[PDB]
Amino acid sequence: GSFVEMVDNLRGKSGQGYYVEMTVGSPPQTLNILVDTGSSNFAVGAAPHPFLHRYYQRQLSSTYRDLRKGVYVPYTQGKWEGELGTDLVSIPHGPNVTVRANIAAITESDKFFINGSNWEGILGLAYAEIARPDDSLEPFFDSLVKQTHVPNLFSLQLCGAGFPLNQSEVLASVGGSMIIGGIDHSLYTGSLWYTPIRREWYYEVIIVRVEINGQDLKMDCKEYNYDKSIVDSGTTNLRLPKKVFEAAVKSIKAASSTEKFPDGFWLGEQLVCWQAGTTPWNIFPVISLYLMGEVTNQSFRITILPQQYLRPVEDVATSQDDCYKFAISQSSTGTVMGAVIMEGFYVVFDRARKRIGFAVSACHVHDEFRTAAVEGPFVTLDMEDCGYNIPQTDESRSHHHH
Ligand SMILES: CN1C(=O)[C@]2(CC(C)(C)Cc3ccc(-c4cncnc4)cc32)N=C1N
Ligand code: NI
Repeated sequence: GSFVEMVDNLRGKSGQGYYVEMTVGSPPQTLNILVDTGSSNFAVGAAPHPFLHRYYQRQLSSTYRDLRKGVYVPYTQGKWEGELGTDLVSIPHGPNVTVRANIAAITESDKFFINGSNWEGILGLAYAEIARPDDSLEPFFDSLVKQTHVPNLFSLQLCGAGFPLNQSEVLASVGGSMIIGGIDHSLYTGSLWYTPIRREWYYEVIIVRVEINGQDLKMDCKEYNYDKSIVDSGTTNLRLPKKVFEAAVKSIKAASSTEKFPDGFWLGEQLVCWQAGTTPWNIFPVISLYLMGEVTNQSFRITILPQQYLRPVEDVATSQDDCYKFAISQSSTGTVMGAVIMEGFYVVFDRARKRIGFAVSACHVHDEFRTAAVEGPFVTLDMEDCGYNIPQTDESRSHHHH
């Protein structure tokens, strides 16, 4: 349970994703690649772009092979598109292996790259079912496991930022670890608790209960997972279904009522500040998500602090103060346990055993009174089915799966 070479191999800027160094081609071309458990394509910038100072140059690689097939990926925010191919890929601060993987060479995009994020591509770590153009395009991790002796598991320790912040001109730097093929015991303390992967597409899980400062939200538990709940390193926020979001905001507002913030703050569109070092952490409640256990009728809870859901943003004009963005937001596509959740925990994506593990992170931000926690078991007599069944569209139904 030691993977020293892979420790601290993640970097990034607060709110702009965590990236790992990868190489593509022969000889190896280094790129910084966003670690994304909410998508399934390995897609890299492969043409000039205003926000890229470098890109994958297919012509420089002796081992590049064109698949003679394009790929077009629209999404809520924007789109990326390009040409499919294969090449040799390695992770310099990962396993000592080289694999031939599918690579989508991005030739055109809109609102994909982020000015100053310092990453040039995305490593989709989710399953084939959500790959583009379709599930026949083998994802990177599938190729890694098939071609090498790497165990079918990876783990993420995402370490967030905190005041005092170093710089007033740039965003806060973040760090973390992606351990490929194993669990590094130095990255967590206490017990490691597992929740089943409900279905292998996203890393989908089931939330059975939600508490805000130990107060149950008392909703039909299907509401917590409407229309899914997923663990996504490629989302910054904790994102909650509309009804759940509204209930949570009401509870957090009530707990923090000594302070009256503008509506903009609760919408994530405005910062609130306190004089350096005086942030009243204790007026903001803890949030507990109970996840279905491996055993029927069991659950465990992960508990996060305001140090996780209030994101530090240093303002140029207000550099004397500690300022924060509310990082819980409304979803219409289910619960997303993003960086806000993941920064509290060491998270084990145990694909081999179709389960996700959580343990208290050795790097999580906390104070002397409260800590992020992972606690269980909680037993429920005749526990209900909290899973939602997404209505089946005709187009989805028409798909053949040979
Ligand atoms: C929710 N989600 C996305 O919208 C997506 C979809 C994708 C098509 C891969 C394009 C993309 C680009 C940047 C970020 C990003 C991530 N973190 C910070 N800033 C931007 C996230 C994503 N991947 C995920 N998981
Ligand atoms: Ni058929």
